[PDB]
Amino acid sequence: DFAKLAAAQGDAIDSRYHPSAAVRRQLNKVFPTHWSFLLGEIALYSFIILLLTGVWLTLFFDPSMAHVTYDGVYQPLRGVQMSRAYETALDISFEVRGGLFVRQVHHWAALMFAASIMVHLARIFFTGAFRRPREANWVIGSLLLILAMFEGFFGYSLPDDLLSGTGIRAALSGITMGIPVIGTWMHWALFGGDFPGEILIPRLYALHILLIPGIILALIGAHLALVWFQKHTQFPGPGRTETNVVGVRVMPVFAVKSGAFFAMITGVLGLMGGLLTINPIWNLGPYKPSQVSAGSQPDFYMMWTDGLIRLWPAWEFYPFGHTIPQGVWVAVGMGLVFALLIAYPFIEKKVTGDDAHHNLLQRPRDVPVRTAIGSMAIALYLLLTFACMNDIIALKFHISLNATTWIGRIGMVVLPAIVYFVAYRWAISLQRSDREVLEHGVETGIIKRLPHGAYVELHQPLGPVDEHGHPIPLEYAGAPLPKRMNKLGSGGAPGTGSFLFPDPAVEHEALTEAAHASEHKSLTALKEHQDRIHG
Amino acid sequence: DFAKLAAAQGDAIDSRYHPSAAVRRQLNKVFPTHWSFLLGEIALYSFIILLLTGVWLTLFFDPSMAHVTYDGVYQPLRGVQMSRAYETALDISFEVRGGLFVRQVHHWAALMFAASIMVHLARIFFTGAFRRPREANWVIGSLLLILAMFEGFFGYSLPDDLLSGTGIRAALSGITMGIPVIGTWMHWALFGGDFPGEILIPRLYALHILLIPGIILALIGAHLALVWFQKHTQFPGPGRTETNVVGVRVMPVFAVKSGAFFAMITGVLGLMGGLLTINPIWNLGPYKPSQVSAGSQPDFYMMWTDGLIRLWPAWEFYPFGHTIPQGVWVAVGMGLVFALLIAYPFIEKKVTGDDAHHNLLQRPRDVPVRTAIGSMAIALYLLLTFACMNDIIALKFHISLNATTWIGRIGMVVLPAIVYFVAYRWAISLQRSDREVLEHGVETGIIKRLPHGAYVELHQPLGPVDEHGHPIPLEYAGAPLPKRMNKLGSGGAPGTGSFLFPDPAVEHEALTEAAHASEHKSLTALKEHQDRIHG
Ligand SMILES: CC(C)=CCC/C(C)=C/CC/C(C)=C/CC/C(C)=C/CC/C(C)=C/CC/C(C)=C/CC/C(C)=C/CC/C(C)=C/CC/C(C)=C/CC1=C(C)C(=O)c2ccccc2C1=O
Ligand SMILES: CCCCCCCCCCCCCCCC(=O)O[C@H](COC(=O)CCCCCCC[C@@H](C)CCCCCCCCC)COP(=O)(O)O[C@H]1[C@H](O)[C@H](O)[C@H](O)[C@@H](O)[C@@H]1O
Ligand code: HEM
Ligand code: HEM
Ligand SMILES: CCc1nc2ccc(Cl)cn2c1C(=O)NCc1ccc(N2CCC(c3ccc(OC(F)(F)F)cc3)CC2)cc1
Ligand SMILES: CCc1nc2ccc(Cl)cn2c1C(=O)NCc1ccc(N2CCC(c3ccc(OC(F)(F)F)cc3)CC2)cc1
Repeated sequence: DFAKLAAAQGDAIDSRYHPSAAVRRQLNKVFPTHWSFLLGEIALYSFIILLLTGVWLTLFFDPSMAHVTYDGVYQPLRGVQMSRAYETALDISFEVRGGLFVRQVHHWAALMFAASIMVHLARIFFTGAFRRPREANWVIGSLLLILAMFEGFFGYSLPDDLLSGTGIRAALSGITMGIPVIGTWMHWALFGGDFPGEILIPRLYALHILLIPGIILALIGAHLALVWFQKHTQFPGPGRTETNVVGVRVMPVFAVKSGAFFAMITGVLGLMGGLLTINPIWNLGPYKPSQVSAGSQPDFYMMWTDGLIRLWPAWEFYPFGHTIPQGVWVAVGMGLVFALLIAYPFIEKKVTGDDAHHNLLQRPRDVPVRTAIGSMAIALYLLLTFACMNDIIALKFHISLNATTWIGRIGMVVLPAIVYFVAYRWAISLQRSDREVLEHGVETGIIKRLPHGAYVELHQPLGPVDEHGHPIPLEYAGAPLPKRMNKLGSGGAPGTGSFLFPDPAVEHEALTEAAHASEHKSLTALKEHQDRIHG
Repeated sequence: DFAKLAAAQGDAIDSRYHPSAAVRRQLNKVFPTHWSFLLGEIALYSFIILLLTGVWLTLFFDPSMAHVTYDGVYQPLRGVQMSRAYETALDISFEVRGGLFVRQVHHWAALMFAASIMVHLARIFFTGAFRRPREANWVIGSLLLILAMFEGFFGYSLPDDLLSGTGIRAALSGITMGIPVIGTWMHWALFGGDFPGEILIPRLYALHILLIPGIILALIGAHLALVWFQKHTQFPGPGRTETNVVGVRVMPVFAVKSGAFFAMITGVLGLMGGLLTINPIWNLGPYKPSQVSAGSQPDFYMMWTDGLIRLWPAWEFYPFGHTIPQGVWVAVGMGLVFALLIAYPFIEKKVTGDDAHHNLLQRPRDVPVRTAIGSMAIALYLLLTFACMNDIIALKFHISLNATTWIGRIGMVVLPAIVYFVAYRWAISLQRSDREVLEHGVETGIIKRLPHGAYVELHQPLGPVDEHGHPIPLEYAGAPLPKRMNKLGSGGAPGTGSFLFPDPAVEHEALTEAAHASEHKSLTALKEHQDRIHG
């Protein structure tokens, strides 16, 4: 008797505890159903996978630089001195069943975590979800993104590897040593000595499995709590206002689709972990200060750092008996970058002056200046990222390495300007397309007028029609407009039988007029709610 | 202008957010001011300290069994092969400023965590705090205690050491490989091979810095959430009923005193970490399977297990080609212990039949059977714990080791019975003391009656007095009774000047009158609240 058991357990829970009010309150919470709002979920989902994979990896990884001979299965590295960390990474790849798969999906999940964070940040930036109600969210999210990047760096740096080892040498050692006042001191504190210090990998392990994931989890808890209680923002629409959330309640619909999206994201990550090779460390011998590779890139989320190193023209300064290495520059760069990312909503509200409680999102086209700024930032990020890959780009695409370096050098100043101009004009053009469709209506096939040979596109008004042919123009309300009759109720009733065979005409009828009635009732209900809001 | 700044920040928070209702509700929550209710806080506080210390130790500890010669500062262990984990523990003790202090306070905080969990469990059990609402909090609390014991085990087992190494060898290896069906399989999965397997310490590190701490943190969060939202239970008293909480609000008083208690507990822990030496691993040579010492004990929270093994009469069984080693027994016994701990409240409500929603605690004396059971359990635990020390007890207190073993063996059945009988009769005698105080009143000095030589105690009634001398007997109400005229308004007006010099008689008179009136106002408020509640 499962129904009776469920009732009894509910009564026990509500008799010991009293969550009925609270449980109902969240089960009834409405979440907007825009696809873009799922972007952030991806990151969360990816994050979860990382945790689930990370713990597994912790059961088989020994962080240390204790030199050891492999003496393991992988023949091409036998008797070769390697840190215990590299030996255990090799053991996970080869010695433990599924270990290659587990660490592969872990690294793919790290990459997806980074990429989905970037996509979510772009979404919220261009849609203006960071305004008055939710700057703090932005801020923590920015911090969150930063942490992710660094943890990723500490992730592929954990298995002491030639690629990851040279990445540590460049970034941590060189840049930290370059910092003027305390740079050498910070370097000696982080490594407990010079670069090959014997307490680096254990410290990175502690930072990467315990500290940074814990901080990220706390910040994600804060993020999701704010989004939950600062109820999600929404795009402008028919019944959508600054004082309501139009969508689907949590329990019936939103929870099911969120869980299904987590399942499908996990499936994508598993398929990648199987079919795609990520960080094949065995090909990468154990780290040695002398051995090198030509590629020598970090994961894509630090490629912008590496490209900024490459493109910055070797500018150093030499004070009284002191050196300020060019590496210093990148540190300042990151500062500014982060200092501008974390603080952006406050600069936006200081310049624009928008200090109002904004709950309705803004289409990126409706904010040409911010859309242009974000496109410029994305262009600079892409330029830096590809500059980090200028070695490989030159190798595969035959372009001289100096030519690629100088293309990046001139680009980091020119390409942002061109992209800003183009994005500004593009946003204004999208606005004008919206205005044109409002004032004329959707476009269709051409007809030749009866008496003469006039050719007219035979538009479709979206609103009331004037006494004559042309309609009354509608007022833009910040919502997307249909540029294709395709997406209206035109030519959209295929036979509902099957792909191969039909269903009886009575069944097809029943179904099609039922769907027509349902969608008309949806439209009518939204319109009636809209009118009831004001009227 | 700190007032203006605070007002502006509050307005900004309440404009971006709307927590005024929630903030007020959590600021007004009432928590009873009984000392025993702070006991659990100790554990939480100590837990926090562990985290704060644990992180510090993760920046300096290298888990591994990579054999290395010390070649460090500690001369007595130089050129001796040992694990990198032991080398880094020694470096923390000697090579890191304050590292010895930090790890000593970490171990002392682990011991205080265990002891305070154990005392808090004693409080909850004897007071019936687990009885209906809060039965789950007992289960989740009992699972915190088990996790804490295992966490401490993996902690002092973490720095590969002679004492901790032999502890691992005994418990984790022998008991695990003694289990009939899967003992060897579990042993090989845990160690990745035979006992000294090269993956043990890194896996224990993963379990001890992240996994088990994470589970404990989540369970503690659930525990505190339940206590917070299942309003904390209270002892019976004047204005206290099943349907209220009498005490102090959170912010002005409870929060300040809780913070001060956290400060005082961390001060005690720091004082212990400095003045008291805990786990001098440098004296404990690096673990070698052929080496062992006489002591060979685990931390107190696990000693009972060892004690059990010492006192269990070497009973084995030999099925067809197989053997169940006597070690198995302790595991089974351990199971039983936890099996009887996690599932106690349900056994209590099955035997007594008492499933009512109890928000008022009950004094241990008021429940003689449960008090006797708890005393019996504590007696068995103490017997086992001291049996685990029978080596040291025999050494210092000259008793033949065989005599101590057999004393423990006979005791683990006799002493619980004697303690049960004594505690039952003691609880009933305490009840009778309370009943006679109610019937007759408090006791005082003796007087010889005027006409004859009668000597009378000169009692002092607590309630209405009958027409003649003797008072109407009061009915027990589940609250402590005053057994000393000490603790009433008797002989309690010392000089308020100072310890050395007086204050002017006017100031003393004003102060004492004000305190006297304040006590009347408090008692009167409680009395009117009582009368309004009942009538
Ligand atoms: C700092 C900086 C960016 C300097 C300049 C370097 C740079 C990016 C130069 C451009 C590279 C190109 C496009 C070379 C083709 C020749 C060329 C320049 C033609 C004129 C360009 C032009 C405007 C043409 C008009 C039409 C048009 C837009 C054509 C673009 C053609 C292309 C390549 C489109 C796709 C863009 C693309 C995927 C570029 C490569 C990006 C990267 C980093 C790929 C990395 C990558 C590599 C390197 C692998 O080897 C590989 C092997 C197996 C599986 C996967 C991969 C993989 O993903
Ligand atoms: C998203 C990325 C978009 C690109 C952004 C940046 C746009 C700004 C472009 C700036 C162009 C600057 C070109 C100058 C560069 C420079 O200064 O270097 C020269 C080499 O000139 C060249 O090649 C001309 C190259 C010009 C091509 C730029 C074309 C634009 C492409 C990249 C756009 C496609 C983007 C597609 C992106 C895909 C989508 C992204 C998501 C000489 O080098 P070198 O080789 O050493 O020659 C030695 C002598 O020196 C020496 O004397 C002589 O003696 C010899 O020894 C000789 O060897
Ligand atoms: C939270 C975001 C996280 C990110 C972005 C991240 C990223 C990464 C990446 C990219 C690697 C490289 C793996 C390889 O190349 O083989 C790695 C390694 C590793 N990660 Fe993380 N990780 C995260 C969380 C965690 C957590 C929570 C744990 C532990 C519970 C963990 C444990 C490990 C371990 C042990 C390794 C080394 C094992 C190996 O390389 O095979 N990670 N991490
Ligand atoms: C949650 C309850 C915890 C308990 C009961 C506990 C207990 C212990 C104990 C008794 C030791 C022995 C240390 C010694 O004798 O020198 C230890 C070692 C250690 N603990 Fe924990 N611990 C806890 C949590 C943590 C946490 C949260 C971390 C990290 C954030 C941590 C990190 C460490 C490290 C790295 C060591 C080895 C360092 C050394 O011994 O030199 N512990 N633990
Ligand atoms: C260098 C580029 C690169 N080339 C290669 C080649 C091959 C491979 Cl495989 C990888 N790469 C990479 C690479 O991956 N780079 C990632 C990276 C870069 C810098 C930092 N930095 C943290 C802060 C430090 C800092 C700054 C300010 C401080 O002051 C404060 F904050 F106030 F305390 C303190 C510390 C500088 C180093 C991290 C990761
Ligand atoms: C042995 C005594 C001792 N002598 C010395 C001498 C010197 C020193 Cl320094 C310390 N000692 C100690 C010592 O500290 N003992 C602590 C101890 C005891 C047992 C276990 N066991 C948990 C369950 C495992 C188990 C069993 C069944 C399971 O089945 C399930 F639950 F269903 F999955 C799962 C796990 C076996 C090990 C741990 C620590």
